[PDB]
Amino acid sequence: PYLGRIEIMGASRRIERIYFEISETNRAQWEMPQVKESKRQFIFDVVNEGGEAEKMELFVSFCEDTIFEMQIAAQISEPFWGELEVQRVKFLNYLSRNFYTLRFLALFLAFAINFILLFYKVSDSPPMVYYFLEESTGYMEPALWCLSLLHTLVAFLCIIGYNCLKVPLVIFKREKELARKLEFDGLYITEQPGDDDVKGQWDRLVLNTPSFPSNYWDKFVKRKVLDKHGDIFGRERIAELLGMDLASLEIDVKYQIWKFGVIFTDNSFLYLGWYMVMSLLGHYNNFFFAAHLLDIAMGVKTLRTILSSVTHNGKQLVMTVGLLAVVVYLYTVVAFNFFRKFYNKSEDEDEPDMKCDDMMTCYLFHMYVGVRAGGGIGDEIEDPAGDEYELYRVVFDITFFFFVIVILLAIIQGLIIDAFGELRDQQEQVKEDMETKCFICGIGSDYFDTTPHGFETHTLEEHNLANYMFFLMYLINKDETEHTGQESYVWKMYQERCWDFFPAGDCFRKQYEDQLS
Amino acid sequence: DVKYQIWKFGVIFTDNSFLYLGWYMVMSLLGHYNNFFFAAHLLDIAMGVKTLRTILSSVTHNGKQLVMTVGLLAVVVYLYTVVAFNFFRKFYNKSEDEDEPDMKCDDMMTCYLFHMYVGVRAGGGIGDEIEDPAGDEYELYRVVFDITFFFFVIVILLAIIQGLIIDAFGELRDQQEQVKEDMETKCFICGIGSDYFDTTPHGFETHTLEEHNLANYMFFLMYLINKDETEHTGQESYVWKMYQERCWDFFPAGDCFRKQYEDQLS
Ligand SMILES: Nc1ncnc2c1ncn2[C@@H]1O[C@@H]2COP(=O)(O)O[C@H]2[C@H]1O
Ligand SMILES: Nc1ncnc2c1ncn2[C@@H]1O[C@@H]2COP(=O)(O)O[C@H]2[C@H]1O
Ligand SMILES: [Zn+2]
Ligand SMILES: [Zn+2]
Repeated sequence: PYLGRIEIMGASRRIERIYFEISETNRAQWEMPQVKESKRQFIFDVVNEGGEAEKMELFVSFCEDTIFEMQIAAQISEPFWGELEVQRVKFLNYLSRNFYTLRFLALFLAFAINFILLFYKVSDSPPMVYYFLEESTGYMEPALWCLSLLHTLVAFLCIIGYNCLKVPLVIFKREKELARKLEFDGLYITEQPGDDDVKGQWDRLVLNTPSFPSNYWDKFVKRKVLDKHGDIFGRERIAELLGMDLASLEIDVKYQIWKFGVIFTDNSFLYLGWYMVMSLLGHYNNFFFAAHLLDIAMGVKTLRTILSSVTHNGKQLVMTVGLLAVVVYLYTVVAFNFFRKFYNKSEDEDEPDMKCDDMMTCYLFHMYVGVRAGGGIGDEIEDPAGDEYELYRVVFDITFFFFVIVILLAIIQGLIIDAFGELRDQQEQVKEDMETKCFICGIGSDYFDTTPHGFETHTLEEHNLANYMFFLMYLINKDETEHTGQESYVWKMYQERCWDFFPAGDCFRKQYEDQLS
Repeated sequence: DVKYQIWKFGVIFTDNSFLYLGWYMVMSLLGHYNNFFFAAHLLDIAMGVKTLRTILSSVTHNGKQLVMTVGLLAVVVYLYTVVAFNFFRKFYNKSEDEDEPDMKCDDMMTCYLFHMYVGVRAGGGIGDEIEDPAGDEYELYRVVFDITFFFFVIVILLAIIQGLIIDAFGELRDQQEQVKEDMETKCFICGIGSDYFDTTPHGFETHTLEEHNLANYMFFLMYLINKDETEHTGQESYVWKMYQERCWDFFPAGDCFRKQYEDQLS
């Protein structure tokens, strides 16, 4: 129940077993549904695009992110400057806790506003054209104003809740990759990334700051960088680069600018800002609130899955639209040269409306009308019967209908259907890989199924990835001195980021087969 | 036992098949009021015919996604309606007579109804059903409007529905094939693969017809149930008590007679 159990390859080059105590708060936070969702997404992503060389690195990074998320959740968990500060922290924690409820409230308010907008009417006469609500009850007119104000307020609170809930994870991440690239790869000491890496060029503003890591746990990254690289690349120059006084060892507007520049490049933060912008524009023109109905795609998981079929082959869809444009252009260049007389779109005999006397006009006519026509341009241009170019015209029309109407639209249909099939196959492959192999050691279930429920026992008690995450958290919370021998071994080996204590291809059973038998 | 009878009747009235038969009876009674109520019984072909059930399983497998994509269609058409009601109101005159206009987009509700009803059923979208935009200042905006409507609504979303149905067909076929393959390649009781039993000729067939027959296990359970407690032999009484405690460890998991006595059978 409270007892954790992990297996590592120890200093003796043998698989061992480590027992430790798991906190109930940590267990509850791990079983929390959003953490479970993050774990499922991580598993799916690594199984799709991951290799054994980087699998453990990605796993440890995911564990670190999860631990920081647990810290944030515990921080925001609910239990004249002083009263102002306590009220402010209470309010900010409330918004962080209720971010998702506020998002759903914004969606509901958008639906309510647009349902009210279904009652607008335009008239020349006042209630120049005026827009007004025509409904019997008379409550929709003030309800719309109240709901628009409430929706703007909810969007603002959603931005604040995001800033207080999900920005810290982004900052912690970016700080941790910057620290790792600086102290392992020497990205700025030796590599000096060019102007192409906009992230690397922007990250220069934080290296010399008083607190380069503020969300990242490793607060000794500057010391580590100094020790590792200064002795070879100039101790004084390294200290100048990192903005640390060497003499201070014996005895933040710039960082705020860096953090804000990082936040303003966040996709989710930018989406929430656009949501706020259209909420503000709704008070200028209420119909701008219709742009918030696009939030259903962002919100609903089923809608996201359905639209993933469209976006999976989005590049091929754009390419086939361009191919359609080119093919229709070729039909237009043939028409403008040989079939100009058939493009009269005027019933009146007095004034012609030739739609193919101009190349631009003929191309526009073709793209607009012949692609939306069921049988192609032959429905929309003059009948070719009783003419010298009749067979040429029927070949033209039939090839247009085949290549454009049938073949290219079939290509689009098949792209969408193949996207459906490919996504389904990806999900099935991830599920099969998880069912038939162990995440940590990669040993198949055929070996563990020698005993009844052997694979279940192995993946629930011996090599539980949740157990490994719990062990990492336990090491982090534990003090350095209190470490046992195995704990200190794995702690130092993790601080060096060597993922060889994770048992690769070996397990306790595969080691002591004879002695367990 | 009136209370038990009430409980049983409340259980029966929540049975799906019993409720379906009750509805069948209700429409049969309503047929004598209006004979055309007997047409509601033609829906019974879906309930009855296995082929029809299999065919409609393709529609119902992705039913949630079909409902969601219909809702997405409604939202997208609403967005096209909010654009039309603001910028293209003059093109929605559906009256041939010049004297009396029939503007279909002077009301937001009317324009949304027009869009959903007509532009989704039109082959090329709303551009077939509204006024031609040629010779107008908003001509390029109107052609972009019409072409995006035809692409996103007529092509993309109907393609999504088509693909949902086709993928349901494929997924159901794959499920049937996977079940058949699992039964062919593994034993139901012990889970040992056919590759091990195929050491001897027809070894897997012998194992699944004589050694670990699930029908045989069911027959043994029935035989124990019919047999009296006293008449049980030692093994019969052991398995009987262990079943009464509902411990399913007497079912051989991962082991068989051959895998046990390989040397002594050889
Ligand atoms: N190291 C692992 N830890 C947990 N689950 C694993 C591991 N390796 C494979 N799995 C499988 O992944 C499944 C995810 O959760 P389940 O409870 O379905 O059971 C799990 C196992 O079948
Ligand atoms: N324990 C089992 N009992 C019966 N059939 C099994 C068992 N395990 C696997 N099978 C397979 O399932 C098939 C169902 O009926 P068949 O006569 O086709 O042959 C059977 C075997 O191939
Ligand atoms: Zn394992
Ligand atoms: Zn068997």
